[PDB]
Amino acid sequence: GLLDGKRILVSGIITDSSIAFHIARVAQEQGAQLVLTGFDRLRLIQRITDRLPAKAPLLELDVQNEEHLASLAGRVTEAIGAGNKLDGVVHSIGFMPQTGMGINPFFDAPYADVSKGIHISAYSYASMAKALLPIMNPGGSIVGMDFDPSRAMPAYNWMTVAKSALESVNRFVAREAGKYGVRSNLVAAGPIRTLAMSAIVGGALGEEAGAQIQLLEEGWDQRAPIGWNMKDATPVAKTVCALLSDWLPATTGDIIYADGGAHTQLL
Amino acid sequence: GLLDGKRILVSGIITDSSIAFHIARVAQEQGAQLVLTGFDRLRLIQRITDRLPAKAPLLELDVQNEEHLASLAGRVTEAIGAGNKLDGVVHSIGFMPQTGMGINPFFDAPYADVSKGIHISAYSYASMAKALLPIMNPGGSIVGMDFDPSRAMPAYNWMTVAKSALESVNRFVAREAGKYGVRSNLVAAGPIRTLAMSAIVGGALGEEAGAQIQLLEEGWDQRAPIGWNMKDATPVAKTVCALLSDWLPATTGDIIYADGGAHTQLL
Amino acid sequence: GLLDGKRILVSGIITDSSIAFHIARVAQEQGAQLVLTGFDRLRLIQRITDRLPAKAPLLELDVQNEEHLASLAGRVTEAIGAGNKLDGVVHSIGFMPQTGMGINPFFDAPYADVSKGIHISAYSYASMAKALLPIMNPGGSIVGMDFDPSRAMPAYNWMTVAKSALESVNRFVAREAGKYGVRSNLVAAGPIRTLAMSAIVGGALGEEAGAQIQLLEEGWDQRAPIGWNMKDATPVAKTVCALLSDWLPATTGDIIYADGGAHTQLL
Amino acid sequence: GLLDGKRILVSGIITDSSIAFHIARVAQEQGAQLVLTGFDRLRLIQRITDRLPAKAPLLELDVQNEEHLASLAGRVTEAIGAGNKLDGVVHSIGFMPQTGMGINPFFDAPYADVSKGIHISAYSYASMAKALLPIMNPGGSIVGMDFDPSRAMPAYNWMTVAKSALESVNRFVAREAGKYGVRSNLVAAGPIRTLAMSAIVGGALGEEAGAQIQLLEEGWDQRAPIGWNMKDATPVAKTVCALLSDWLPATTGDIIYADGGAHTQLL
Ligand SMILES: NC(=O)c1ccc[n+]([C@@H]2O[C@H](COP(=O)([O-])OP(=O)(O)OC[C@H]3O[C@@H](n4cnc5c(N)ncnc54)[C@H](O)[C@@H]3O)[C@@H](O)[C@H]2O)c1
Ligand SMILES: NC(=O)c1ccc[n+]([C@@H]2O[C@H](COP(=O)([O-])OP(=O)(O)OC[C@H]3O[C@@H](n4cnc5c(N)ncnc54)[C@H](O)[C@@H]3O)[C@@H](O)[C@H]2O)c1
Ligand SMILES: NC(=O)c1ccc[n+]([C@@H]2O[C@H](COP(=O)([O-])OP(=O)(O)OC[C@H]3O[C@@H](n4cnc5c(N)ncnc54)[C@H](O)[C@@H]3O)[C@@H](O)[C@H]2O)c1
Ligand SMILES: NC(=O)c1ccc[n+]([C@@H]2O[C@H](COP(=O)([O-])OP(=O)(O)OC[C@H]3O[C@@H](n4cnc5c(N)ncnc54)[C@H](O)[C@@H]3O)[C@@H](O)[C@H]2O)c1
Ligand SMILES: OCc1ccc(Cn2cccn2)cc1
Ligand SMILES: OCc1ccc(Cn2cccn2)cc1
Ligand SMILES: OCc1ccc(Cn2cccn2)cc1
Ligand SMILES: OCc1ccc(Cn2cccn2)cc1
Repeated sequence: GLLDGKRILVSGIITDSSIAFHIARVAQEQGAQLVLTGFDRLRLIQRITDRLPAKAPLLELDVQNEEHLASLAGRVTEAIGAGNKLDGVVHSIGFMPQTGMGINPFFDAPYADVSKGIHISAYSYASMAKALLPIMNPGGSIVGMDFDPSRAMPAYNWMTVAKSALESVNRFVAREAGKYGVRSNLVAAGPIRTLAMSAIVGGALGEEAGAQIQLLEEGWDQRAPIGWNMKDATPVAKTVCALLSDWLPATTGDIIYADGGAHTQLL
Repeated sequence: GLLDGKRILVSGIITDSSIAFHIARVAQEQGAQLVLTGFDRLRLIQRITDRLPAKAPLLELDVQNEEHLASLAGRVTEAIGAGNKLDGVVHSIGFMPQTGMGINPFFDAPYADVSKGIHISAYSYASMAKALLPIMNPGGSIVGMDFDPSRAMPAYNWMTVAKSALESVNRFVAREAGKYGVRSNLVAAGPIRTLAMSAIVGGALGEEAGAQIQLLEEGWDQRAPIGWNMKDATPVAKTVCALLSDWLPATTGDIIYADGGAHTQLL
Repeated sequence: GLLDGKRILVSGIITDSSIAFHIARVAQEQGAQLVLTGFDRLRLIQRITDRLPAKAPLLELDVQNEEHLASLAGRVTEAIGAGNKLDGVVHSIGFMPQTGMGINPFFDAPYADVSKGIHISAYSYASMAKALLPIMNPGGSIVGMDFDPSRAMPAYNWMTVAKSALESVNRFVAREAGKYGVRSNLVAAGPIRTLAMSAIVGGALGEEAGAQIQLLEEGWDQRAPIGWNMKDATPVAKTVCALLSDWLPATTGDIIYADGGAHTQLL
Repeated sequence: GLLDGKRILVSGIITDSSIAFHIARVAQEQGAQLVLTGFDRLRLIQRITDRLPAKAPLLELDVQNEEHLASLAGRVTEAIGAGNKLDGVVHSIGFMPQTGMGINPFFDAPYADVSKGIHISAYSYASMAKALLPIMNPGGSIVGMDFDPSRAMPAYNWMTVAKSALESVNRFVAREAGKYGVRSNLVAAGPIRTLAMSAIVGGALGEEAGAQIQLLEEGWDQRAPIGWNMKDATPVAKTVCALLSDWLPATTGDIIYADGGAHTQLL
């Protein structure tokens, strides 16, 4: 397999439609040994991850909790065994309060809400790298999930701003990770119909926002020279595994686009 | 003059080396009528602005203070006279706690500090546009100050991340400003020897950081096809005035580089 | 006026809908003294330019003709008077054979045709700078016309490739121009309904291509936060004059977008 | 292996230091069955390729020769067997006459020389895709070699312009390739000490140019968070194989940077 013998931490599983569930599944099909991290609903996450090809230890991780971050490396070492280190880390964590996305005017998002969204979606990429680089092997790889924020778009609003901050954070994380012989990169995915995105398209954050995201999804598939299937996270999961492998060894502080090539076409 | 008859708000003056002092001076030499905003040290700011070519009303504005923002439009209207609106707005506000810049490791900046820096340096660009767009004329212009964060660099650290967030915020502010017939853009300046930057180069944030910024300044002038004079904010001030004028009427959500062309050259 | 006392060469006038006709008109309204260059149909160009606010000498210039380029500086000096130099140069020249644009498959453009298009549209920006920099004043400005080629698009095909080459050429021209104290930049315009573009939208290069360009024009205005009027070259002409002025003195090897801000928005 | 069962065409081998020699070696170590194409010195290329892990048929291909291109698909089919198609294509072809690189002034490169360089280095990426897409399998991959031309640099001169044209061509090739279920991408490599580059650094194109390229190589390794070894093409070859594999299935019209992450850092 592509990831034979590799020990990889995967964060971000919440439902069977989480991009991280598909990253974890593909990594296990490719021979990786996983450690999973989950936020808040651990009973649910364990029941979800019981469907993965192989059993994997699940550790609690709230990226806003300094105690969870400070104990993380020790908890991972206990799970993978003393003397063993991680070869890979997957950050698949994103959050923005409802005031920062959808029909709520861009100017009406309170800073406490924007700040919480940037903490979870951008700053935590650095918090995770800080916690785990001391237990990572040379040749290792840290991968985060991105949504191309180079241009503004309707409805995504402050989540796009958080992704711009994440892209910048990734370039700095690469400088630090390089000292350990570790790569840091993001995968910029096309839109995926997770449970939350299906709810948003269905109008959970207002009708106009849902209508705008549905048009954006259609336009994405139209622009993509190879098409874009929003119901299929497998091409995104494969791309993350490519970055976790030894096959992109000179790429760091960078962004790989798993978007059907849509960002390279105007119409 | 380039800005004859225009009513322009200019924030960010703290010393006679502030980029905003030079923006204000050039705008007044070009016939603009100014309203100034100042943070915390109003007695100092008034004494500084007494050196400007023309007298201008000074209003207090702490961008973290919601009361200051909510009363801002009314305070500006009182200063410029009922029935008059602003033609231009200059955001020349930037801050990052010492833990987020210099020799302090990138991973050691606490989130409360990063969050305060992003609030002042990025979110406030939207807070200012929210407060002032209701009192801006069609054909108007909002300009913010940027430092090219497309690539990571030593010492600037979390200030670079805040600039990446600002660039993203500017693209969204342009969408909102467009409804008022108003443009929103940033000027990405080359490094300027303000009092704070001179202190930083002098080692105020650690020796290695000072050494790295001095090398970055030298490299900037070397790469710039027309050179770069860090002791001269006038070319930056002129660029801001170009954006405040009627001469870039189809440019919005964008970035104009006043950096001697250094970002267009590798060596 | 914005360009009072400036001596500016303007190439590219062919009809009253040429972007260069509007650049020339605005520059003259702003006090510039012009020298015009025209290709092949000089009687037509003289009759067109008789409509400009002021009379201006017209010189023949085929950018593929080495003799025209070698004699150009001497012919301009004769027109503006010995001892006088140019302050500005406008390159508003673009060409691509019909095999390289429209419904003709991208793979069916013969290299002789692509090469002629790149010679006229990209290489000539350097040929013009070579010919005219020896007769340009310090503080001078060279401006070329661009159409954002960062992403592929239907119908524009090899003209987009020629614009990518032009953007690269502009960065090198800036290095050379800098030695003379001269700036080099491009204005990336939104789509303009010139006589040729109206014919193309009308199906002159095939129906599907015309349909695609009409959809691209509509999408441009929709994405533009301040809108985009394809029938109005005046905002583009104003932007060129901004770059020819003393108000963007630290910008070189760069691209200014006069496109209503459309390139900064995805939808 | 990563490329087990895949039939891949590899162009561009001239010496044992050619990036394509290392692409071919890695692809064979990874189970690919190769067809090689060589220009002009076929006896030399055969002797070089005798050192590859496995024997591979060698076909003549001058990309400026229309007869070679028109017969290419038939010659490849004859080599791989009737009923078999290619899964991958590697374009590792680049050329620029000496007048277009080095100390020769940028303005002194005759257009016939620039045109030949753009034909071989950029247009041929489309010529190759045209010839080979009719004999490529769905899920297939076309990869070309790039050198980041986003910013101008000393000495590389018109070769950089040819790479800007190549990047644009790649975006259009992706549109065409997509109709066949085929991806098109470029690998932007850091500087590699091929025989020609060693000669150039040694002063073959002038002393100043050699000095500038040596400084650029040093700066590249300094900026790279994981370092950059110019004497090692293996990380570049691995990246090309990653794109030829099934592990980046949603990436097209794009650029993957195998440069040690140097393009993501300013200093
Ligand atoms: N769905 C899309 O269209 C799309 C597109 C591009 C990128 N992404 C990104 O992919 C990543 C994964 O999101 P997803 O779409 O699979 O959605 P998801 O809801 O399945 O996953 C997001 C995860 O973030 C976790 N999380 C939230 N707050 C946390 C905290 N305080 N500590 C730790 N974990 C926390 C959640 O528990 C959840 O597991 C995110 O970064 C998202 O922005 C999504
Ligand atoms: N100096 C450089 O090299 C450089 C380069 C590019 C961009 N910039 C940007 O230019 C802008 C102006 O900075 P400068 O370099 O002139 O420095 P400065 O210290 O003179 O100005 C920064 C201003 O921010 C103000 N400020 C801080 N916190 C505030 C708050 N809570 N509310 C309101 N105002 C607040 C300060 O009072 C000060 O007037 C900033 O955005 C900065 O990031 C500076
Ligand atoms: N029209 C648009 O939508 C649009 C958008 C962006 C940029 N542009 C660019 O603006 C510039 C001006 O074009 P336009 O749209 O006004 O069209 P146009 O037809 O009015 O002007 C193009 C000019 O190129 C000249 N030209 C062609 N071959 C020449 C040669 N061998 N030597 C000298 N001059 C030669 C023509 O004589 C003509 O004056 C071009 O670079 C074009 O690509 C156009
Ligand atoms: N060496 C570097 O530093 C570097 C960096 C980035 C990208 N590249 C690119 O990598 C690719 C391979 O070049 P390289 O550095 O290995 O050098 P190289 O000299 O080993 O290979 C270039 C190849 O181009 C071939 N070629 C030239 N004219 C041709 C024609 N008319 N028809 C067919 N083939 C022709 C040559 O025969 C040779 O095999 C080129 O695209 C080059 O620009 C090189
Ligand atoms: O908390 C709100 C929220 C989180 C994540 C997503 C997924 N996503 C889409 C684009 C970027 N991320 C969507 C909403
Ligand atoms: O609060 C710390 C601080 C604020 C502003 C500056 C100026 N600057 C340089 C680059 C970007 N901004 C520098 C330090
Ligand atoms: O010779 C064919 C031709 C020349 C110029 C144009 C204008 N243009 C549109 C986009 C870029 N340039 C269009 C066709
Ligand atoms: O024909 C001259 C020539 C060809 C290829 C190279 C390799 N290269 C370096 C950067 C881009 N390509 C260098 C010179």
